[PDB]
Amino acid sequence: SSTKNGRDSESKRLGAKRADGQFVTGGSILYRQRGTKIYPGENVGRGGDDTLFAKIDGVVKFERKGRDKKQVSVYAV
RNA sequence: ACAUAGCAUAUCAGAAGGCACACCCGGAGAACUGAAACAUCUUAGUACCCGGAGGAAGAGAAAGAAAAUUCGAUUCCCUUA
RNA sequence: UACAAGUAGUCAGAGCCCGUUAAUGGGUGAUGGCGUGCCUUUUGUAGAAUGAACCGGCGAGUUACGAUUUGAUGCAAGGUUAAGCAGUAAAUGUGGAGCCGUAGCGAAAGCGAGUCUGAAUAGGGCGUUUAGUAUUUGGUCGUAGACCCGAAACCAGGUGAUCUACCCUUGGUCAGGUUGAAGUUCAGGACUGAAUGGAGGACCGAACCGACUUACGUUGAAAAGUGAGCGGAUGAACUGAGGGUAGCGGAGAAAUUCCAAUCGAACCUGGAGAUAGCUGGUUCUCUCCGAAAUAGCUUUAGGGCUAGCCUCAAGUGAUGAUUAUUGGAGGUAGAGCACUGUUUGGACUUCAGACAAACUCCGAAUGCCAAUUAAUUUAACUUGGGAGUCAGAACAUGGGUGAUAAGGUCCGUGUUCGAAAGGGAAACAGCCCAGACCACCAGCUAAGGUCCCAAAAUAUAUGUUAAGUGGAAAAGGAUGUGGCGUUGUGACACUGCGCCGAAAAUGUACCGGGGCUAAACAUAUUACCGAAGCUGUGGAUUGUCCUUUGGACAAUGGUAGGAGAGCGUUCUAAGGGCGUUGAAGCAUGAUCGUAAGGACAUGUGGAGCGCUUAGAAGUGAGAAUGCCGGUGUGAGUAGCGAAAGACGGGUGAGAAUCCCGUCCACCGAUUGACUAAGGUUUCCAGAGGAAGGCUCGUCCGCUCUGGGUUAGU
RNA sequence: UAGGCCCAAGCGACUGUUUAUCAAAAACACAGGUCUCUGCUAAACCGUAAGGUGAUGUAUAGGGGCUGACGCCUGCCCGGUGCUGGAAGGUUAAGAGGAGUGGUUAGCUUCUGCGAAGCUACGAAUCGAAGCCCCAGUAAACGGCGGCCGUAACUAUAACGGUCCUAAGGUAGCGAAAUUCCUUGUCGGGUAAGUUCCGACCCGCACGAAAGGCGUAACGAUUUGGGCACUGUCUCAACGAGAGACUCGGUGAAAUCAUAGUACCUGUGAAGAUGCAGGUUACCCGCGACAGGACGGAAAGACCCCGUGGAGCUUUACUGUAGCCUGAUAUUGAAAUUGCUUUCUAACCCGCACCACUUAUCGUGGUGGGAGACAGUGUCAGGCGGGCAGUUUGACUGGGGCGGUCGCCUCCUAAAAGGUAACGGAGGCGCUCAAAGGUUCCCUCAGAAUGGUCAUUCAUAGAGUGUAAAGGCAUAAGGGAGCUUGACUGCGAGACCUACAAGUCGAGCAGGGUCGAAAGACGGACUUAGUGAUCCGGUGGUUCCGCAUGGAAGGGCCAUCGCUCAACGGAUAAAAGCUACCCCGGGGAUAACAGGCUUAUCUCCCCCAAGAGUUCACAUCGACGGGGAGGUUUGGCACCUCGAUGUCGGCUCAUCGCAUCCUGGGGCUGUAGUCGGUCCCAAGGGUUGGGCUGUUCGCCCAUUAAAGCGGUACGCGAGCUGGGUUCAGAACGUCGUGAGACAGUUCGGUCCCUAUCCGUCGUGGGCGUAGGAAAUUUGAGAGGAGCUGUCCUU
RNA sequence: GUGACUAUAGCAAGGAGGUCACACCUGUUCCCAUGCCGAACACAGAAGUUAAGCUCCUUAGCGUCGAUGGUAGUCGAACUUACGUUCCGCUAGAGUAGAACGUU
Ligand SMILES: O=C(NC[C@H]1CN(c2ccc(N3CCOCC3)c(F)c2)C(=O)O1)C(Cl)Cl
Repeated sequence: SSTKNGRDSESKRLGAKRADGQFVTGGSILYRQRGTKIYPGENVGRGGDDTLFAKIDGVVKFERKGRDKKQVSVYAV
């Protein structure tokens, strides 16, 4: 009567890692993701795996890109 | 054949057995155990057992130790650790 | 104290009797309220889970050496000795070999306040902290049995065949009867018949040896028997004596059967205190704090290790929390069909309508992350020493699974129990209220209630219900009844409360009981009762602020566990004391302390003990189916071991039982006579009656005191 | 005092033997049969050896394996595997051999290179037996003996055919059997009644020829069925005798025991209360008796599970071993002929003869004979070797076994941050690319409508993206083309994740470059799977070390390689099973019974009413659907009990519910009467005796007014039995290589207790009831009884 | 021309605009190019033409934004098995914006 289910993956902690309006140091991770759910703004860059990191230590502010898309910019403190 | 096995007399405080469930030196020599199982390994060359001593026993007089400008049998104690 | 329902106490309390360490006295206790022992183990025990009959004594984290951290002390870029020698088994002197430290980095060569990687201080890792060290107090860990008790087992060296298995050597026993093979002998004619013969793991059947059935016994007469029957009973029989085979072995007509009441591998001593991730137990008091039942890995799943949650010390120092505000990320509930599927009815792609955990054109409530924002509060982190936890439960709620079963099972969030007493739910860990420092015969409230049991309203205003509905349950039925609205005295939609549907087993038995027509319901007013909550008073310990070192405020449930302060016992040193005009101890007492406990007085006792301050421990017992001793209960109970005794006469302190006599009874292939093994004086006579004899005893196989065994065969 | 007999059947031929103490048998032995080894220092066995037994025997003898008198027989196959035999080959050890490399250094003389002899670290080709591969044989060696269809001179059936497979397809006999699940097979016999028995048939799940087949006179403390006789076994009990019991005198235990002033009921509770709640009942003390409760007492559950617990047994589990065979070599000599061969004598050997020690089957010596460099013995090597030994034989798990799974990736569950479980719902991975990477430029899809791959309009977007799924992408991350190797070297501020080890991202910096005119981009692929600690071994470099010194051997560092170590944090280089012969430590953390919750299943009741019932839905019946009750069955959960809660069915005794079988009272009928059907009230009483089966249920027989259904631990084992059920023996079929297991089936098999409390049944005493008595009573309350037939009359 | 901007910008319909700017338009002579095609790409250029593009103005047919009010849904609380209070407040749908704001 045995079944052929019962196996999942490992959950990979995947989501926003800094809050809008927080002071970040210049290499912190800002958002992890599969494919661009949010885009790299100004002073921010995406690497392989598309994770968003801040190049320079400033403030992080989530913004809008058109009607649908979004973006993560890092102003200067 | 010579002879040598035997055989029979004689001498000998020769030997024998015990004993301290202590010590020591050889012969032979487990297992439970630890390895969180188990076999190499460990317990352990331990327990028991057998033989020989002796008041001690064994070791002992460099075919050694070392690497300085050397020491000079063995045993044992502290360290090296 | 003989009308009463009892974890045997506790609070209140008359009545009766006494009279102390003399102080809100002691003993008893009609009666009323409350109240289901203690440990252990558990999610959870009154538990019908464990364990303890009771009393007394004994009985469980210790020591040696190392490491680590903490307190104290001594010195300080230094600290310090080890063996040895001297010394009273002592300090102590001496003994600088050795160790730690002031310098680190690298695998290393080797550099050095730097170094390694590197082509490159480029960057980066590790250093430049600039005080260590020695001894000792405590915590903890390591190696030794290492908190105590407890295996089944394994190995080595011996002791066992007097039982039982098999064999060997030499002996013995089997009442009686029945049948009638071969063989032979005769008469015949190879074979027949009659005599004879006495064969047989033959037949019947005692001893003998077994053990089929069945009853009895099962704290037995007996650790395998007795009664009645039953089988072999000249043989593969039974049996005595002397011998032999021995445990990694031996014997087996073979059953895992026997090897000294024990055998899938004997018994004894040693390794040995084997090991036990398992059960059980683990001894004095108080004060403060106070969990977990989770993640990960695991030859792992009732174990362990790191992390999460607790505790103590030091430090940093606002970094903690709830709220307000703003910003944000994210796709749930909801909803919708634009995507992917599913789908109804038409029209002929399209109108209208539906479904979705793995659909989304959309999209909350909450929760989450922030600011360096404000407001109330006072935690938070780090580095250290120490742990415990890894079996969780119910309740509400969001889901999976199951069957929109389960006091089911698995996860998110919360609460309580765990570890939490008090009030309500009748009783009832988890439900509602509420967190016990202690005393009080004071007050206010909380859930919940106010007819009586049972504290407080037979309150108040307005209505509903007649079923005892209240005070267990549906589909469906139906001129029950009230409200309200729409309708042509009839008909309707919504509704309030009721009826039927409605059957279970010891006893009413689905309000806790009486009882209730209001003491049930719906809405609103008051009053009051009601807890260990809060308040008032007094008290006790911790704290922090100094109004005035005074007060003032705050805290004080607790299991695993962490920390502190103490009591008591034996001994030791020093000091100072008591004591034959009475020590220790024991008995009684109405005494002082917050507890462990400390005094005092009187009896008993007869010769040693306190007290202060330190030191050292075989330092505290209610639990181990703990060990040893005593003593209960069961209880005047079961039993008193196969069977015929009676009377007379004695002896006697005492006679169912001892002696003598008469009668009677039982055995008689034996209950008689004799001997081997074995026992080893039990044999006889005089005396005895403490213990033994399953009762008694004047008796004896018992006790005391003297005697008894004679060999050339 | 002293045989019951007869008719049949299964097993075993017979007498015998067996589990001391739960099994006496169908088990063992057996006389007989057959296979096999053994030439005598026999084989086999004991002991390390000497030495023995075998046997003071010798192939008509000795050991071992199977079967089991007697009679008739004993069929077939040699794949595989065991055994005997053969030696062509293939393969294989020590030992022989020593081409040949490396180390060192005299010397060379370059300057890291050459290299004598030695000493030394390793070696190659060749020679090296037995074994294994290979070739045959063997079946009273181990074992094993098929399917699927069609078809008349046998109605349906299949003598006969077609096909595939192999070692070979089960012969003679027997057959629902100690073997048959279905199944109490079908038939006949026996009985009034036959799950047993007998006789047959044959769909032989799953008979069958020496683990023998079939049959058999005699024998059996064997198993089974049936008669005659006989009976207290029984209907259905009665009385008498003795012992215990009871009362008296004497003596006088024991297990047990937290303290007890110890009631019932309905509840509640760790879900089965003397002790809690609420009610109901009970004056204080005994004595005799019974056995419902104290989850009564003994025995730290023999069942079940768990110990990384033991023990015994098995095997083609792992690693070993006593032994046995085979080679080189030492003891170990000569001759011939070519290391294989053959001859000789002195080594060695003689359980050979004689002689002497010696008025000894020991031994020693001497002499002959035989054997002879072999044997035996020592060291070394190979092989066989459950004969024996030490051990391993996973976990999760709605108990365990069987089934499945175990590591990584993507979804949903997942409750809009992240994380989040189940043996919840779906899938994938253990790679692939030298261009499917980088860069630079250009380009835009899928499908329809149109016409006959092509052309155009329409076409956010439905394609493609290597590969799952999700998230993204028309900045293109999709397509095409040029150029190249960044699929770089040393690193890395900071961050996410995180128990640890790991994992992921990363600006920027230096060395070197590729593309581009340049800014710039580039440390693989649109993102996320495609992987495995350490230890050890190998290889390439190197700066390090190299035990007096110089080299080297060997190490270290850097770079790579070797793990379905897939049980994927990997226990070792190396590992399966049974126990019903079992053993210890634990658990109600976890099963079997009973209890508890649930009600899927079960029993019953109802709603709607399409219909059937001559028309008529509702006398009776009730499709498709719907809603309940109960707590008897089959289950689910796993809450109490594993320091013990004893099973099914009968016997004794009952008691309760009502969902009524009979008797009592009614309604409606498709009720003429008798007789019925279906509802309704009713629990007072009653509710049979046999056959078969362990049986309950179930069928049958003969009656009756009727032959009720349920609860009470499927009531009751301190009241009884012990037939079945799961103890140890033995056997059948089947499975297993095996030890052994059941789907099974069959024959045999120790049932302990002296009653303390409550409870019940009897029977006394103390006090009470306002003086002490005797007698007669009322009766609150409680208990008993309560059934029915058939005849005649109307 | 070139940036910002959440389609309120778009899709659509009409109608109007010529070389002074924007194209279409003329050809391969080279620069460069088509897996064929001076189609595109790009080079030399004036003619002929707004027809088309483009831009400017008008239309609310689709597209998009979208209030209010109520409802669903819940945070929390209190009786209890799903109603009652208080706050937050949707989707859908009707009223509406709307034929683009805007730098250098
Ligand atoms: O001691 C013993 N049991 C102690 C406990 C357990 N139990 C008990 C009762 C009945 C059974 N059944 C019924 C059906 O399943 C098999 C047999 C059972 F398995 C155990 C009981 O009542 O008490 C036995 Cl060994 Cl005598």
